[PDB]
Amino acid sequence: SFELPALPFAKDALEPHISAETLDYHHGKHHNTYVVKLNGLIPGTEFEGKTLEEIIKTSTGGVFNNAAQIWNHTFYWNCLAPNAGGQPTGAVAAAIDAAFGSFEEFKAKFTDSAINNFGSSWTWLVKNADGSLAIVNTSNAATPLTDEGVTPLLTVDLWEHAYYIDFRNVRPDYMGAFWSLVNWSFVEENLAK
Amino acid sequence: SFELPALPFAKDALEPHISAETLDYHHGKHHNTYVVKLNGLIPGTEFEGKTLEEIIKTSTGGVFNNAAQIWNHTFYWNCLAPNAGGQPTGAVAAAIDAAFGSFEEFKAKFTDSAINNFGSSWTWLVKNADGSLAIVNTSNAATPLTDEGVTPLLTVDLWEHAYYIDFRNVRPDYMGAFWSLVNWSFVEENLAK
Ligand SMILES: [Fe+3]
Ligand SMILES: [Fe+3]
Repeated sequence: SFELPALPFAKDALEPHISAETLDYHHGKHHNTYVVKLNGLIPGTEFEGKTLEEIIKTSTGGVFNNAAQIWNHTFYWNCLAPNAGGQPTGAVAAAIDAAFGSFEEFKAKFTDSAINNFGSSWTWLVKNADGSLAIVNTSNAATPLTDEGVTPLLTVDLWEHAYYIDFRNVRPDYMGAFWSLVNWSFVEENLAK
Repeated sequence: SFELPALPFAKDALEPHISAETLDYHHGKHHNTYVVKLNGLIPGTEFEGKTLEEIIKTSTGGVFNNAAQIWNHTFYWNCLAPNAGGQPTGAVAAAIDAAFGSFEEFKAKFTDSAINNFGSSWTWLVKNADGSLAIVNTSNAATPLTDEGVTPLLTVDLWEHAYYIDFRNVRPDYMGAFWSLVNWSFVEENLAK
């Protein structure tokens, strides 16, 4: 009843930054497993007939883990794009200057927060209830979607499966790829939410 | 200042179950990186001069994360060996029969606990203060070393870096490799610590 949504780009569209092989595993195997695990947990529970987001916000344990990781991944994929990356323009550029001083400064901060996020984890740029920007790290399947008022804008997956095939142990090389792939269109869309 | 502990077997000793390449990264890079980071944190702190085990038992945050991972990996390599695996004999066998019913039952319980240990994590067989055996899961850098009177006997590393090169996303396949490599000699030594 939940689907694995198709990626928003072709399997070789992120080359030479993230390989077709990484997509095959990361979307086709990991992301898919969470959909299959969730679909099998919810029959005959209070989460039958709930939306994905409703489940994430009202569950704990295995249901939460699978449901949250489905959302986290689809959001991640939408943060990546061919012919993207580089510097933000528009409303996002100005938000980032207001909050962090410059793109370059925001970039160094986000990057440090990610490289140092311990274990399986996610680093986020979020919009707070009050409207200010923030960089937050979450562990495992946790997500700022469950913090009331907070709007995820951008994320990087730092689980090792996200980069091990292409970058082995080197997160700084993976972050170099991330920045080459950032879909500022999507971040801009989220800013208006 | 700590050093990277030497691997207890040659780089190709665990083939075809765990590759030399995996050992090159997991030992050469990851385990070493924990050493490098610990050494950088401890100068001019109360941890300077302390044994690794004292640091683990008395620290938190980054000092803990790195020190505990050093010990965790050292222990993990000692749990693997060429020409080992299969069924335990003698004292370990009898101890496992009494606590779990049979080796087969303990193996199923330990594999199930491992497969389902969410995120970066470790699965352990431990000896409690009163002499009884138990299976215990820990997340990230945590270790039964910090529970007083508890002696680790056997572990499997379930961080993705440990298996991603050889097994990608499939932990049950890695567990098959684990059981083929368990150094029961080392488990027996641990039963007397
Ligand atoms: Fe992922
Ligand atoms: Fe490891």
